[PDB]
Amino acid sequence: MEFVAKLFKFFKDLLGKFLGNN
Repeated sequence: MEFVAKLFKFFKDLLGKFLGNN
């Protein structure tokens, strides 16, 4: 299944902003 491939990846963009986008 490829349901999280986009879901889990979407949230990663929200966290990445705090995790470090440099």
